[PDB]
Amino acid sequence: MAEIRRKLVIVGDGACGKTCLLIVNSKGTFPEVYVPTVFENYVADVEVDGKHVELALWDTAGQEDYDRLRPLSYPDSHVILICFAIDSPDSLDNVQEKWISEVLHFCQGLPIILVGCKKDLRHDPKTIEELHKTSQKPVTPEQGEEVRKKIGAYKYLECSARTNEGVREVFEAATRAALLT
Ligand SMILES: Nc1nc2c(ncn2[C@@H]2O[C@H](COP(=O)(O)OP(=O)(O)O)[C@@H](O)[C@H]2O)c(=O)[nH]1
Ligand SMILES: [Mg+2]
Repeated sequence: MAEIRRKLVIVGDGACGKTCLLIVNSKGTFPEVYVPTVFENYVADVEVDGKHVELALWDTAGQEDYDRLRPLSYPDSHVILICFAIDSPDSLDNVQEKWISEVLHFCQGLPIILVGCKKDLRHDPKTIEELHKTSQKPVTPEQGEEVRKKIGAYKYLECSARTNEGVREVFEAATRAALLT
């Protein structure tokens, strides 16, 4: 009749898992071989709280000219996902140092969901050994929440595209936030 439509943009450091998160949500299977730099614009059907919502998914990047093109993704958004990877504390530090200022510049007043990706790596032995070489460790859930509070984000959620853990909750949270906007 007239489906409810909302727009989502997802941003965050390169290789933090944005495109795979979109693919798993949309297509349902983790891509083991070919991953595009950005997912195709796609409209997701999200069932939340008894409503069918169409959520347009806008993927972004920074390599090449994608940084320059990124601002063209923000207009008329309803919800922003700022992502980092749990196996990369550097990518969490970039949330405050780079991403929040960008998002607030272009999307003042929109709800932001902070998303910790690659949850499956939190106890992964190779990840733990790699990070021990620079006296680092995986991001903890508390660390993610503390960043959420610092940036005024609407919610903090963790997920793993590889195991699919927490993916539905991400998009259900984002849709609920978008419906308020
Ligand atoms: N272990 C693990 N690896 C992931 C996950 N999501 C993405 N990857 C890997 O991380 C890399 C970057 O993923 P991608 O979605 O392209 O990151 P983007 O640059 O943020 O779009 C790829 O090698 C993926 O296979 C995840 O949930 N867990
Ligand atoms: Mg990508």
